[PDB]
Amino acid sequence: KVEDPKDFPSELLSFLSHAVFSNRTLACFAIYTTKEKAALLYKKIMEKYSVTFISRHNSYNHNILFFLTPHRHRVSAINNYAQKLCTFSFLICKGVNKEYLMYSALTRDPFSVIEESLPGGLKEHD
Amino acid sequence: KVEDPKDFPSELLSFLSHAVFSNRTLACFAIYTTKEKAALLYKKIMEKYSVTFISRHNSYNHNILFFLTPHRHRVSAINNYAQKLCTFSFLICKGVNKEYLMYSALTRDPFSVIEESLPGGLKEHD
Amino acid sequence: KVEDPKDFPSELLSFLSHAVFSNRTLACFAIYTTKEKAALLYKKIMEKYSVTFISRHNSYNHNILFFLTPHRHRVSAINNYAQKLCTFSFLICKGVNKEYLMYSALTRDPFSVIEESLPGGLKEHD
Amino acid sequence: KVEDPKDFPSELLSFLSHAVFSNRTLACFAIYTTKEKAALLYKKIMEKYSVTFISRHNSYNHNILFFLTPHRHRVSAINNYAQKLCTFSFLICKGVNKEYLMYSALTRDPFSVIEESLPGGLKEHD
Amino acid sequence: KVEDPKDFPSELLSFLSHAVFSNRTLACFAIYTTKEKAALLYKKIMEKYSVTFISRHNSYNHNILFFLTPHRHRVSAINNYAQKLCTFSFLICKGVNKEYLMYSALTRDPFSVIEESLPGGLKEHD
Amino acid sequence: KVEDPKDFPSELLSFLSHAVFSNRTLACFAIYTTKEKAALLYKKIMEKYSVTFISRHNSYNHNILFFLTPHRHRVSAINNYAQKLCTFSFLICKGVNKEYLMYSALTRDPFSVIEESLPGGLKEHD
Repeated sequence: KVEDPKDFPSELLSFLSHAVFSNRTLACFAIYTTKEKAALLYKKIMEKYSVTFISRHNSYNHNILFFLTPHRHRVSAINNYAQKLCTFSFLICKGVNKEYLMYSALTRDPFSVIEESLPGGLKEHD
Repeated sequence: KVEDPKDFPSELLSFLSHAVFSNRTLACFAIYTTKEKAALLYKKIMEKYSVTFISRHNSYNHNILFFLTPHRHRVSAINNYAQKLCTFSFLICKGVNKEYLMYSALTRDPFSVIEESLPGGLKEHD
Repeated sequence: KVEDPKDFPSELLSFLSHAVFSNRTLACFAIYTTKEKAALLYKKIMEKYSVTFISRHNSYNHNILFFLTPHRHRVSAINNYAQKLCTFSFLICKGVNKEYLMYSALTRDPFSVIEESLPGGLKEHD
Repeated sequence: KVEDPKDFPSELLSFLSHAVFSNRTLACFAIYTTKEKAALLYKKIMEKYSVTFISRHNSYNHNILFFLTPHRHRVSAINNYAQKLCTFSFLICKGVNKEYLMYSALTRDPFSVIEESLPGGLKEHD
Repeated sequence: KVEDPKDFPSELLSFLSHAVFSNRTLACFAIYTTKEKAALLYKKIMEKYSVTFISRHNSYNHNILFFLTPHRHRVSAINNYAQKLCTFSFLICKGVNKEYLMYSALTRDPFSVIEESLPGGLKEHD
Repeated sequence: KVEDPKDFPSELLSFLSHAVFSNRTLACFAIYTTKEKAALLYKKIMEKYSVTFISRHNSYNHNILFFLTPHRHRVSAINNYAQKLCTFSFLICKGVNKEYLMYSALTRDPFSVIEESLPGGLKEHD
């Protein structure tokens, strides 16, 4: 009933690349989508991209997925994969420029960890 | 029952390359075909060419696909791929010289967006 | 039951290179073979050689394939590819020196187009 | 009721790589998890990774799995596989730098072998 | 049960280079080997060396392969390729100095053509 | 259990260059290593260096590889290649100054041929 988000929460924008059409490849990504779709994508992305790390977070009654990949990918490729699997009410997929700061913000108010593939993520490792 | 189109709608022709046999490679393409075939090709092209962006549009009771690719391709290669997958009543595949102007025209009367891989496409990004 | 052709139809010979062992590379080729084998090779050659254009034609109860390639190849390489895929009752593979005149002759009595990857081929484009 | 382990037993730490996010690939791994989950993973990992060798060990009322693989893998890939199959109360997955010393320690107090795919493991072979 | 041949049939020796260790490169070669191995090598050599022409011949209950290549190769390189693919009871690989005379002899008693990539080979072309 | 050899067998030393660090390039080489590693290197070196000739020999419960190359190489380059592929218990790589005498000695007691790329090697050719 509320209009879907058109971007990530304002407080996270500095950490992201907004050049969604770029040919540049990255190894850290974030997805903003619904709670149900993020739960599904957590598992699918983990396997598809053989993630180094993935976490799922509460964000304003929606969810954010955050992940690191062992190989580099274009943001559009990640976006295309999400769309191959599901229809979405909304889906925002962006590269992450500031990996540690993004993950750290996602663990603290107003965000919180739902699940992650390594306890404590980037706060505790590498 | 109406004769199939032999080219893109006249108002879009300026935006396209008409040198369909060229060895030149491009990174933006358009396909004019039936509503049913364009729906199928939307998904197949998205994956095959790992598109930067793809959109599907209403056009005179048919559909136009518009897409950007992260690597360059010959127009004939795109044409060959469409034909590997399906038989068509009609299929017109051309390179796009004016990416932004083509996409913009396809969002406005007499054209309209059916679906796209990023909301607002080239009007909102890059 | 009739002896297989030992060359292309006499009326097409002027358009062809007969130096089948040449190291020279070309970008236009023709194949004379059976109706069944040409139907198969149409699809396989289209993909293998990423053809600029390909057409299949009726010729005296057999078929002729005509194609343009974006890269240059030796005639023997095309011949070897046909033979990797299938056994043939007969197969004649030659380079084409006169691309437009060959295609044009193949569209008119005593020849006719069965299928092609672009409507009207070289009569309508480049 | 006791807090789950947050790492391998202190006496084994020297043998392990702690760079869990590394892109480096290894061919020897260890997993610390519950007795029930290790029993299951023993069989699943054996098949999934076509292990050269696998052993399961008592460790402080939990279990350690130790395995060698014929191909190299990232530690995170092993971690992701465990998590695809099951939910865990705890799961610690690390690469092993000192294969022989790790296996040897796991056979002696305070550790003991429960089962292994070759009797005597690395003490008796290669 | 009969001792394998130690060279090509005596009547063909004049046509061959016997300097098997030479650094000189050639573009015509012959292989003497078993019927089974020659059948296999016919296909593999055709593709590996993108042959201008290849033929397989009956020779004293064995087979001879004869081929022309579009690029030059050392005889030892051809020999090494045969040996990469298969073990042989016997394999003799030599450069051919007299291309036309060798092919011609291989088509006539006591030799005969089994298969070739162009009907009539060097008797009918170039 | 016996200490690995620190050089080639004493009776072969006269045939070899001992200047392993030399910038001089040669076209004949020998490798002393284990039976298992020599079997593997036989195939890999044959292809890597497009050998004119290669042979593998029994030597005091180990193996010697002997090969001629069509291009010249530094001994250290050959040594580096062996080490790129495998770990070795021992590996001695030297240039050969006396090609024919080295090969001849390797065919006679106390040495013997295991396999070679041309029957009789340098005793029968060039």
